[PDB]
Amino acid sequence: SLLITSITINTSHLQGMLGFYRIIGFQFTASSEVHRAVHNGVEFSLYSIQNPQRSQIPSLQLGFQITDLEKTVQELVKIPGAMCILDPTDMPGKKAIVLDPDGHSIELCE
Amino acid sequence: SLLITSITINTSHLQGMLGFYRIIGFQFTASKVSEVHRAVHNGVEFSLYSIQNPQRSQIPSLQLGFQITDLEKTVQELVKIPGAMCILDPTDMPGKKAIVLDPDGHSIELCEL
Repeated sequence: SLLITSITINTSHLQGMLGFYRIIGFQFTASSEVHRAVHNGVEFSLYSIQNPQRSQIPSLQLGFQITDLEKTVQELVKIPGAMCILDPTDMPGKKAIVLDPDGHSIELCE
Repeated sequence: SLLITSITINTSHLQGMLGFYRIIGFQFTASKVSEVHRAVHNGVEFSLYSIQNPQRSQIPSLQLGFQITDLEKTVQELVKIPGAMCILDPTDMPGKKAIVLDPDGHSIELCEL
């Protein structure tokens, strides 16, 4: 009786976020300037908005399970605005935390 | 090779957000030992963390979308949660649809099929 059907993020860094989430594994289709990827029945969309002129650290955190954690992290830090906060570490499950261009803490697991 | 495994929202309205997302359909378990509540639905873990009032409240960048049963009845219950308000009333579309605001100010889209 419940389905999560869409996650939407309004971003002033569309190109950086597109680059970021392509590396994670999303395949976006272009149609605000809007790009939509659909993965496992969930629609992940990115909307272009203007610089809010008071930049806040976001309340949203996301978690993904991926293959090639170390190789993915290497590619993600090549995206402008993105930085690794927790390096790939063996945990109880290899884990890394990386920041997207909007400042979301993205947790990655292999 | 890709799974979305968790959505986490850090909120200063924990009680209102818990009330809101229970009505949507999430079953939250509090931790045994931030104040944190976690629900897990279809392989995705939806967590709510209690944080303090940021003192400069921003309209959030996140919008969520859900498919539910009893759209009109759900919306009726959601506007009974403090801070929540309906911005688009239940409307027949190409698929009955409504948009409601959560206590944090996220625009939540709701559909019935």
